[PDB]
Amino acid sequence: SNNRYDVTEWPAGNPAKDIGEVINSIIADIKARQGAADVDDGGKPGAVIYLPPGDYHLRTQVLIDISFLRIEGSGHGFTSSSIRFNVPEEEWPDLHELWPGGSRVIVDLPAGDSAAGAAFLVAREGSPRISSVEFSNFCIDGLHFTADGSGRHPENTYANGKTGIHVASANDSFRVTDMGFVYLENALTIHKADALSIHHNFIAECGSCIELRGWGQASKITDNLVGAGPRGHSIYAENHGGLLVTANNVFPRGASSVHFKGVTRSSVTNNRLHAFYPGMVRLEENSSENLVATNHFLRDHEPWTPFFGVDNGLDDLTGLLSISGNNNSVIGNHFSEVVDANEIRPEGATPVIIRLTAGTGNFVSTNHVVSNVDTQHVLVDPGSARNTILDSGSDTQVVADRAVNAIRATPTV
Amino acid sequence: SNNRYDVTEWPAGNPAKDIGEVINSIIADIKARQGAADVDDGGKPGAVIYLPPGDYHLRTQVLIDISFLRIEGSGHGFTSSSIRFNVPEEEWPDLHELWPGGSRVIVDLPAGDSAAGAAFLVAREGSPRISSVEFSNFCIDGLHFTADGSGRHPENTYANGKTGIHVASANDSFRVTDMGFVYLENALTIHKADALSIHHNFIAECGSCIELRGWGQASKITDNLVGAGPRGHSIYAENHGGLLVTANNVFPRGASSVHFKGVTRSSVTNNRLHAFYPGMVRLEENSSENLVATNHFLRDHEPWTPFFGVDNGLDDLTGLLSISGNNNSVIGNHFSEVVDANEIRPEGATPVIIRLTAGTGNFVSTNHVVSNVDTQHVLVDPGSARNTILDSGSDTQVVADRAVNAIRATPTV
Amino acid sequence: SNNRYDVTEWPAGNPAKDIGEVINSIIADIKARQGAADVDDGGKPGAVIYLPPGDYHLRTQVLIDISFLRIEGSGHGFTSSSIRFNVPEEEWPDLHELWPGGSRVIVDLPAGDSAAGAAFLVAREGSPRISSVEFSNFCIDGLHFTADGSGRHPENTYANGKTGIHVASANDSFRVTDMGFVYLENALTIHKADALSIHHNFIAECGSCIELRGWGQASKITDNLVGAGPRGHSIYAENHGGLLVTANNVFPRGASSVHFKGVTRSSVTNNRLHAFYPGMVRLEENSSENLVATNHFLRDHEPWTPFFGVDNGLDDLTGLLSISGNNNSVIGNHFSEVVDANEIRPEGATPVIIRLTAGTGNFVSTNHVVSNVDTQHVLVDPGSARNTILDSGSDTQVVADRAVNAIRATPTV
Repeated sequence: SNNRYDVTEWPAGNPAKDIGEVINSIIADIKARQGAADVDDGGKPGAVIYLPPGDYHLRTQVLIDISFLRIEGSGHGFTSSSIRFNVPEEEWPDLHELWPGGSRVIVDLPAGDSAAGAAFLVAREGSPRISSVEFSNFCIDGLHFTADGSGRHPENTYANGKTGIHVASANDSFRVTDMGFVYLENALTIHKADALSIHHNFIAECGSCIELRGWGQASKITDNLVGAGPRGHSIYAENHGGLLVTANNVFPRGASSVHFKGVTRSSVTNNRLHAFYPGMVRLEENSSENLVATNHFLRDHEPWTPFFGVDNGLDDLTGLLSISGNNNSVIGNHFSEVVDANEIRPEGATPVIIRLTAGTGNFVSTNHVVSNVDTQHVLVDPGSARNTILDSGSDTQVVADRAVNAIRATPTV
Repeated sequence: SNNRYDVTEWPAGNPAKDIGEVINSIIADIKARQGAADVDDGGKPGAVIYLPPGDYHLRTQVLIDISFLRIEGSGHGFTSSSIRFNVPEEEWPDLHELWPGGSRVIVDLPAGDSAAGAAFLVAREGSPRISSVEFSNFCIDGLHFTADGSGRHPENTYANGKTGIHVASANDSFRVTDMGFVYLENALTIHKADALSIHHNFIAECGSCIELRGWGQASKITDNLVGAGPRGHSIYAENHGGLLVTANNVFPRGASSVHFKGVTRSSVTNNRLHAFYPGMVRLEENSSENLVATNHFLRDHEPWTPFFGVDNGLDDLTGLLSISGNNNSVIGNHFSEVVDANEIRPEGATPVIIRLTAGTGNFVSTNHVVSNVDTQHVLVDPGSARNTILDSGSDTQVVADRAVNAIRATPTV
Repeated sequence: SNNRYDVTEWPAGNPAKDIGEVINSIIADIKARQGAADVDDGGKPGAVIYLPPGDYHLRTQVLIDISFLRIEGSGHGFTSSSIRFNVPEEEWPDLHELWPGGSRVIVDLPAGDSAAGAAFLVAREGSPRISSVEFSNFCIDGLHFTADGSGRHPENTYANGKTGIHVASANDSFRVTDMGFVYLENALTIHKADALSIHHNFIAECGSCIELRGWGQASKITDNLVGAGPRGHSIYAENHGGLLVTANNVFPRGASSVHFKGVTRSSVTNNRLHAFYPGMVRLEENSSENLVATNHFLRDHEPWTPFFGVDNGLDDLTGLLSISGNNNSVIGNHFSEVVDANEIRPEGATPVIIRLTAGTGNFVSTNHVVSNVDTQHVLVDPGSARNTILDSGSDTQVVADRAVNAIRATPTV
């Protein structure tokens, strides 16, 4: 009636047993009360669904097909289930707690069609685009990872077929803020996103964290703490224009930190990025006219012994930043590269920092590499030409055909 | 009594009919209970006014003249009324919804003295400065644009004399966060602002979005999604010092993206800016000692046919970034310029990217322009001198008097 | 029972008299109900404690030793007690208000062991790290500063032995957001912080604002408004790796704006920084491999007469940015330096902007200084060598041994 709901004060269902059913029942009530689209200049204002702190099992997928639905909690509730599951089991009764908390949605769905494994599915076809759905300040917990045939401990596979929030349909002005996501194969997957804001979340110990799929425009991913798994994405986007990725602190152990396919006229600037593997920032498949500026890159070795010898399958010639596209701008970045000579792959290679594999007119200027071994600060493959490379390394450190690229060596000594 | 109010649980008035009267009545109650300024080290702590999701007509301006008032909702509620009003009317009954939603304040005021058309007016004279008023997570909707004599469709004029929030008086530590503003001639106009934060709002389809007027200090405009109209401002400030404009995604179709008059010692950095017209970033009237860094600029052509041939009246010689002032710093920006040779104005002109019209000592370094036609990457008018221009174009691309400016051409080939 | 508490609806104690006792009593209730760590895949989800707007005296320290506790209010409640206490006392009855407001915690504790003076202490030993505690949108007010033997007015000393929030123990995924802190000797002191976010706070008129002590990793300090006192820190961190400090607007009058000791592989970029003293950004004691990029620095003279002739004890040879460490990256910064020749200390010195006191391999490029007098844009002490200094000043403006540093002078005339 006033469009405000509390999942613990809804007469149908029990949010401890199946919060999915409770929230779907609330959505049915909202639709039943908000049937008319144009009464007194309104009629479908949406609603807010509140999750007090608590442990809520979700056994039924929530389907969101209305605009202006806010689902909110009172705690992102993150704790490192990765650490706990790797603590010897005999010690567990002495730990102060074992599980995540906050306003906690435990995803008890089977694997899927990865969409069928999503705790929250936002889907609606026809017009207009579903708009201004808000997810705020709650926890989504996939609980366990499971055996995947790799022979790794089940809890270290980053595999369970669960998604936190999956948006399947064209959307406008969505927000995901202050969330906690933990132990999900995919935290947050949003297709066809316009003017989306993913802001100030904690998205960690998920196989993949943020994936923007299909296409999108004018969106932003800001002020997030992000940590993925070795076969997955930390931040991924495809066929986006005008995307802004800034003020994120991305820590291990994603396959990459930022991965673009067909992303144009976007900006990946002023992020702190830390990886245990090469291929931290990948601009692929005609990723063009992007600004990659004033980021702090750190690549070093996994120190945590349960994941020692786990990697993303990419060798040190890959580059920390790899670009396949035209007319990008790579300006003012810092690269710390820490590798041991005896584990450089392939054997005896000179690791590369910035690699230009294809495209023309890439402008690379004023980048500082600090490395414990010799590196190729910039490697321009013969398939990329007419690039401009300034103050990003000495002549030895910039491997490039001087006949078809403009190179200025950083002054030395 | 506990200083928490809900507009749907206030005995006087009806928030569906006139939420303005309801909120003014609440403000009167707060003042009546909080009369003494110094009882037990306190006495005027303010209050919070909650707007549940719903459609609320405002027929009376809300006057806020107390410090520490928070007005909060549960949904920014944006949908594109611009798209809807341009969809053929016969199809409207098949649309899933027609209007914005969330915690929605429908501004049913007549035009004004633009202040008289504001849904919320913050005004108080005397001392100290009104402080720490907070606007959070609600929607302000001006409902319709109206005929303005231009012969454009009424809904495409961006003209109705309505303002969302107008702050007339000197203020300190104000916040506007998580808001939605739609279909207002002016979304948000704040005069005399100290240490203001305008953060993570969605401010779109308004004639002008953010205007900081009169003067101010130490303020910031961060993480906003902003889109204005062709005669208005996206982000505007005058006589501000120490302003930080960062992490915004500004999309069309403002006259400009960022417009400064007499703004000094401020920073416009790490924004994504997209316009359909020249004059995207304007530093005017002694705008000096500002940093304009690592922004992504895109200028291209309006693709949406209802606005085809609508422009901001400025030609391609204007520049994407135009500077009239001293000692600014323009560093690490990316400029994508997309124009068709046959529509360049004036006929046969070479479009300019960065223009220095007046002032001395401007430092312009390491800027990358990508353009489908030849451009003047930097044009230094004779009225601007003693500038330093580095790695922002070849010699041909930097039009400047070498006798009185320090120029280093980007190395070529 | 639903884990949601309101301090004005708790039967034990009176939050006006001692909110500390009320909140401790709530914490005891949470622990009593949440005793089991593993019941139905949960058991200790934590809770949320709500503070409506009001004036609450705290006479007992709150001890937080549970994970996933959120303490939230409805107003940051800042007003300038500094201005008020310096307004002649006869005029106070004509001021509209005298005190801060919002959801206000008045810290009525004696001085301490500074931890004993903290309104909120977060402490817990053993495993795992206390996690995902959230502080949101309330005000913490230390009420008065006191005589410190300096002979300054008591209210201008920035000394009272009070701390707002003190985190003593190893912590993960903490958040401090939307807070107001005022008139505390230390606003916010967090030891041993992993993946912490201090975001969008107003932390002003405190002796020191933000201190990250002991060690930490992967944390961020973003979008804050910060102003400290002349013997204290605005933003301080020690032994942190992977720290991101961005989008902050730091205004006077801290001893410094950003101070690092033993901080590595971190980023201080895209902040607006204003000081009345030298030594604005200090990288000390092996602060290495940090990016300091696209910041706007302003150093000028204190204009406010109650603090005229108060300073941080550092002379103009200190530098605005001082670096003692290896392999840092200083890129794209703007420095406005405003000093009067007659007050330069020591007499007749040429003030320095960037100083390299020790370490090797620092990369300093494309920095713009604007100064009303001649300055040493970069001073490389003999104890720092093998640095690279590009486009940060003419030859005269870069004081450095050319035999052991790579220098390119900014082109002139």
